[PDB]
Amino acid sequence: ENNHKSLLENLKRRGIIDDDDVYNTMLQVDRGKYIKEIPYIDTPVYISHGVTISAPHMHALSLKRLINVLKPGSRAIDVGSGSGYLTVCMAIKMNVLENKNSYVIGLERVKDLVNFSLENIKRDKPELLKIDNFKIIHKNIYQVNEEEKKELGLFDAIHVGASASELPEILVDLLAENGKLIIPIEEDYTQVLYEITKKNGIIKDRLFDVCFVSLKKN
Ligand SMILES: Nc1ncnc2c1ncn2[C@@H]1O[C@H](CSCC[C@H](N)C(=O)O)[C@@H](O)[C@H]1O
Repeated sequence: ENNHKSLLENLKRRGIIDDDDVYNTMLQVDRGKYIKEIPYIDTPVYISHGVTISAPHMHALSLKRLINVLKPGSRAIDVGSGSGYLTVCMAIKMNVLENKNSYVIGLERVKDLVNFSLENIKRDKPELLKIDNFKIIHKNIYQVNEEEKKELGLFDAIHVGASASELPEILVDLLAENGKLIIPIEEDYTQVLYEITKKNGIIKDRLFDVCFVSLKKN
């Protein structure tokens, strides 16, 4: 009897979702269109290539932290887009379909996962792969040179869905004034979810311990 909406209601009861905009966004994006196996259980679910689609509570929590910077008219990047679940959540919240100034990009290092996410989006919201301001790119974030770096511009919201040995400086440079970056960083014996903000040129905010797949440098 498991369904997407009842999943979201379970997260609310558990206080994982405490925001109407987090709820309404996720409600618009059915998890079962993004993973086939046990799509509504609150746990990560294996895809391929050593990677999982994150637990719904991890999507919910990250989306919560970014909720106010995911604004129509703004620019967001999902680093490690994976299943594309969270990337579509960003497209929805920012209304890339109606708002031409909204921009959402997913970067994914693994090509099979690029193709996996693009297939998910075709079946869910095929309108997203007809537009100029939504894309899923096959790319490692650590292989972004000066040229593409300049070309990407600045982002009001940066989500990184994989844990980094340390805070990659590119992500700091990709960040717009007042933008938020959500990222797990290995800090001694844990992965620590950080919220990083820019208020002239960075305030680091240690959130709590998390478990993410690794942000691979090659
Ligand atoms: N250096 C890197 N650059 C871009 N993507 C990376 C990366 N290192 C790991 N990844 C990707 O990061 C993803 C993290 S797991 C997937 C998380 C995703 N938001 C989801 O819920 O589906 C994996 O798909 C992995 O392939």
